[PDB]
Amino acid sequence: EQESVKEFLAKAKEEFLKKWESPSQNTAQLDHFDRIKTLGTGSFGRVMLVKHKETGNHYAMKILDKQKVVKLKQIEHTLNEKRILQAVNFPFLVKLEFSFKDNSNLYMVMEYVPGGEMFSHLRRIGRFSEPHARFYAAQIVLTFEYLHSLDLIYRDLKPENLLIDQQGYIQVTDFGFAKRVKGRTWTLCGTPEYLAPEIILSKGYNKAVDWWALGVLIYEMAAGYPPFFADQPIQIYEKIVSGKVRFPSHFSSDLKDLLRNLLQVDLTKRFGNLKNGVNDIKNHKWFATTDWIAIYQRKVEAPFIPKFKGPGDTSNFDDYEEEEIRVSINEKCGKEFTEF
Repeated sequence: EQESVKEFLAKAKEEFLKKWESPSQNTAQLDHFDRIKTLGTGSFGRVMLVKHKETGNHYAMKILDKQKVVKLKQIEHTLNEKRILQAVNFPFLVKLEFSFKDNSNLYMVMEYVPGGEMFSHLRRIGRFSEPHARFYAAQIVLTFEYLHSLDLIYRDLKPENLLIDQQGYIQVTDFGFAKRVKGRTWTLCGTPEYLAPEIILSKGYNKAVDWWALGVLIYEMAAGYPPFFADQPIQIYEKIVSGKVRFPSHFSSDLKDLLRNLLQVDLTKRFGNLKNGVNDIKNHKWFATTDWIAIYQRKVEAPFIPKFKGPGDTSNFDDYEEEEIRVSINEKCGKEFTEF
């Protein structure tokens, strides 16, 4: 690697480790914000558009119910998510602006990206052209180069987690499964269509699972559907482990070749996990047109800019039942979340 890249990553790791070792805590409180709209909901939390009452700035506030986190055995994951997010700094990672907790919930207040999820845009457009898919893929390659150099595995790559910003660039959101790992880790987590074979087979796995997921993402962006799908998870998993994938005839030869090397079932042969690391991907002919520095510097004109009216526009998000943000009179699960 050019010494310029080595020195960049050395400084990135220094800055990450300082924040990792002394995390920020308790940097706002709930009544500093007005609630605007629910942007998404899950089994133990929700994301809400909020507005800071003094500055007027909009944010996306992720709210996690401590009791449901415990019940659903996500304590370590939630602590991972916040400790990682408060420590990272990269152009294609969403910025955590505040965090805090109260008697009932954990809160992560992030920059609000009004353009919405890539998944919605992909399903609306149908499929992305190879140049368009390549523009997004390059950002993920650089983001994983950064995260992996910090010993971080992301473990939830999929278009739903990739927000499209006001310049048409990606912001990765949702670090709920991200983890600092030296060597191997074992947790079953992810999304079925995106799981690498070694996760399905219950092995000790490493950052190679993120490169597998990049193959899935590039395939889904360029085809409009993922490479392994079926009605039931077990049928998806059978396809993943089989070592067979079929490509649409419209895929270029270079795209097919890259994908065979990312969707390589043998992790010891998978691009991104070889002696040359990320450079086997960056130097592949499918990326021959990519100016890696210009992507990092956000100098490339994007394939499209989402349509939105301003920083508070929610048109690119869908509609959910608006439920209370209840805070108990009594502290719940204090011990489990002391470090948050």
